[PDB]
Amino acid sequence: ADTIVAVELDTYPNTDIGDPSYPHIGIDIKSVRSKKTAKWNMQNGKVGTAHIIYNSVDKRLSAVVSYPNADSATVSYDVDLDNVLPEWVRVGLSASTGLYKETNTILSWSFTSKLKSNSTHETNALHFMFNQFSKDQKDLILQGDATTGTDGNLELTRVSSNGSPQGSSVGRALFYAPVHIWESSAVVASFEATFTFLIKSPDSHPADGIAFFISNIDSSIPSGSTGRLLGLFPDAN
Amino acid sequence: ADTIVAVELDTYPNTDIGDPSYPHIGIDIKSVRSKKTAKWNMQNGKVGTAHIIYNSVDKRLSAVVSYPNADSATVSYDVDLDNVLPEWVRVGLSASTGLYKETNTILSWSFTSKLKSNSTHETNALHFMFNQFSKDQKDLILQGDATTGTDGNLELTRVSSNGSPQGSSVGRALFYAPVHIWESSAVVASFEATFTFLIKSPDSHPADGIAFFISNIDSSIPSGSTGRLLGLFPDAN
Amino acid sequence: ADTIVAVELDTYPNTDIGDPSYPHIGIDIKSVRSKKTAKWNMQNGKVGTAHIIYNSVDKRLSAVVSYPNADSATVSYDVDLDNVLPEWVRVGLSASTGLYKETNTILSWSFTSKLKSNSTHETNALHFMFNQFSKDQKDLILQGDATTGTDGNLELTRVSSNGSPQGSSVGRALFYAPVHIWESSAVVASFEATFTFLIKSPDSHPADGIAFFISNIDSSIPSGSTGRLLGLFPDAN
Amino acid sequence: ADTIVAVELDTYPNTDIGDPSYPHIGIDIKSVRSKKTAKWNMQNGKVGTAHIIYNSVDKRLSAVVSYPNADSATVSYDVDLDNVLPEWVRVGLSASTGLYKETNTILSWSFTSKLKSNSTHETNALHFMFNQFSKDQKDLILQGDATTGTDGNLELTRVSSNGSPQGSSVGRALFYAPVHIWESSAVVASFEATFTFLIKSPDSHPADGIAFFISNIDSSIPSGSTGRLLGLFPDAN
Ligand SMILES: [Ca+2]
Ligand SMILES: [Ca+2]
Ligand SMILES: [Ca+2]
Ligand SMILES: [Ca+2]
Ligand SMILES: [Mn+2]
Ligand SMILES: [Mn+2]
Ligand SMILES: [Mn+2]
Ligand SMILES: [Mn+2]
Repeated sequence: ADTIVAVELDTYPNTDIGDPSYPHIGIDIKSVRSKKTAKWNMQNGKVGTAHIIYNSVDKRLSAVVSYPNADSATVSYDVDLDNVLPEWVRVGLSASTGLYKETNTILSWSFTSKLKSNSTHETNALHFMFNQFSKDQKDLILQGDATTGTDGNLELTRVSSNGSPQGSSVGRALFYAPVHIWESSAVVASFEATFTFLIKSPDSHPADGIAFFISNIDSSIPSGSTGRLLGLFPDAN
Repeated sequence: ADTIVAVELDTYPNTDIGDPSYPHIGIDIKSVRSKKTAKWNMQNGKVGTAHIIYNSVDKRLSAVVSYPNADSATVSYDVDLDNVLPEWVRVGLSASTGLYKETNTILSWSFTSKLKSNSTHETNALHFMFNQFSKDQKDLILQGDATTGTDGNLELTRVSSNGSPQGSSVGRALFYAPVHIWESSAVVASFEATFTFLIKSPDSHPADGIAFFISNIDSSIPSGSTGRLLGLFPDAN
Repeated sequence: ADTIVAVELDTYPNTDIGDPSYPHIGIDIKSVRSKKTAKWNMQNGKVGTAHIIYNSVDKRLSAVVSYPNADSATVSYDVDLDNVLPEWVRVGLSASTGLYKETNTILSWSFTSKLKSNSTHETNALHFMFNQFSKDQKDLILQGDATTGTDGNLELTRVSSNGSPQGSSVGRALFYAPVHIWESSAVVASFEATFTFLIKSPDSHPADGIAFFISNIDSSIPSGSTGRLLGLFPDAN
Repeated sequence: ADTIVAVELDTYPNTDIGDPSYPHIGIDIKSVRSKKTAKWNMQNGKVGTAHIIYNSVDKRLSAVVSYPNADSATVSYDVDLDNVLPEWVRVGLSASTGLYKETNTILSWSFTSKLKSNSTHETNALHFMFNQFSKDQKDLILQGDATTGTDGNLELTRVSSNGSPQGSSVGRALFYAPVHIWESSAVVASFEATFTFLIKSPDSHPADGIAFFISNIDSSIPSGSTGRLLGLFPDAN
């Protein structure tokens, strides 16, 4: 039902469904089986940063993930989003845990989209930036186990009182306002997203990951999408 | 019921309710009877621009209106918005006509709000800019007679096929996402709004005006607020 | 001597040096002989808009040129600017006339460059926007025949009192501050430029064109670069 | 000679020249004897943040300084900068030490100035943001003992190898490009500056302070302005 385009930070290798045998970043177009992936040297307990960029002229979705003092990981995929997504969409973050677990903490999130028309100086834009989340964040649609306010952070999946991450959890956060990514008179459409995250697990095998995604405006968590499905897909096809 | 703070571009002098005897700009705090006004040399048929600014440190709401090749008009009022408005609000534009009429056309509208916390680099922001409006503008809540899409403009009040403005009309447009204007750890909160408009009337006496306003999130047009009430107030108290 | 990367809006076809036989837009890397070009339906006397974009992840320089009510023209070229340009550069606009002529008027110009480091939230940026130019524009380095202030515009090449464009003219405008386009710890570097122009000629054959360019910081107009050389190259190799 | 407007973070009370008997923030208009001050609970060794704002409509220069987990300090002063400063100015940071000392480390610095003209959509802007400084920062004019690059920070005054601050030191950093703060057709001019700093001293009595300042473009450090004069004034009048 839902149309999903996402950049996944996959912490657990499910080789039975196409994941490489190591943590990786990937670009998912309507399927959890990434169209392209790159090895990611994930660091348990460290704050990392992900940057996602795209523009309608080049038609290439690219993402870069890094941690301080370390080399980055990058992945790119040629795709025309006009042919995949509706004209109006919502953007958000999703995460899940299953048998294995980890905290999926978001410390900041910014997004900027621009539509440049052929009229002189005619440019439409939307920009939001969160460097702190409140208990009652009215401009976010929280789904599943996601909550905001703990230490000013956004916890996508369940975490107990003692800070311990729970398994079989799924949660998403979408920006309240729909986003216009295509318009008939637009000559250039582009967006850039950045978010900082903290994945921590008491185990040697963290799971399952975090994903930045773009979807139809009325998207909701598919049934049974905990674990390897990242709260984004109904199955592994 | 609704809590309204607005900057009015009042084209018709209703001296019976406190308006000066000439077109004027004014600052309205919960009442159509402006707390402060300034003479405005309105130009029928010309595109004008209004700028509104405010910050929590100075606690002064100021507005400047101008037309190309002409001197500007300015008005300021000392007011602490924390004591007038809720923590979360919606921002919008409103206009009305009555026995007398005019077109209340909006050609562009931008808004920027910022909340700077005491945490290092911790800043929250929201910014939107419309230089063109579509027939289906999903990020705007249109109320009353307001419509978008005609020539790429936002028509706040009714205009016939031949471009002729109708009387007894009222319409408003609010940005979809609520806006956070106060937070317990914020050291500075501020906003700036800019919109360009075209007020045109076939008559020597245009009415009634356009207003930029901030209100509780669930604000709706009060009954009988056409004409002198600008689609904002239930009465003239 | 100078290192030049430029996007040319070439109004005169010099087929003897590789130009296609029609006005065109092209990407020039250290040579006036464009690495790639696209047909451009230039409109004499109309205000057009050019958009240029690039990022270090995709390594693709793309440009889009359009006029109101018309289809756009686009050109892209895969090039790693890190391998062509120095770490610090200046950005500017250049234009020329020769035997044939045209006005090379710039009405607005904006530029944004960003360097995102691997440190958390660590981002460096520079942004400038001119929608009007003054007689004494201290933040611009004017070279050759370029002047600012006439009607608030930037005239890159000589125009007489009666508004008539002169031949054999060359002029450039560079932003005063050097721009940092590469840094050892940067994970993503990108820039976007936009400018609106008005090319008008009394003749059926306008020449020679306008170009947005990036160069070493101490770049100056090469001798004899009027005409087909666009004020950028010392010869046609 | 120089014309100086500055916001001082004064760490040492020189009661003989008008300082209150405690660390304080103040607004200086052409004299080190602040026109207005406010008590500042300075924290040795902690990273603080200063915000400075001003607009031509309200004509009020305000500043807010804070540290994480602490209440802020604010100071405001009504002053028309058009009557004090030239049309073109440079903005910068200055610091000094004398008999007593402290490190005057700047970790980030951002600035935004806007000039809104009466022409439709006509707005000029300049914005820069440094979250990291390089050894060779070509867009900064360093004066005196100021250096960049150590740990990616800007050290305004001398610090030895072991990180120990030196006395009798003075240094300033100005942004390379001049800034336009007034224009004949501007209806609103405004600026906002933010910088984070780390003042650390091995002594119970740190000195002398840091100041954000605006000056004529060719401003240089006055002779003998170490110590209480903050590298800004030639004497204490
Ligand atoms: Ca997986
Ligand atoms: Ca009235
Ligand atoms: Ca040519
Ligand atoms: Ca002192
Ligand atoms: Mn995967
Ligand atoms: Mn009134
Ligand atoms: Mn050519
Ligand atoms: Mn003092």
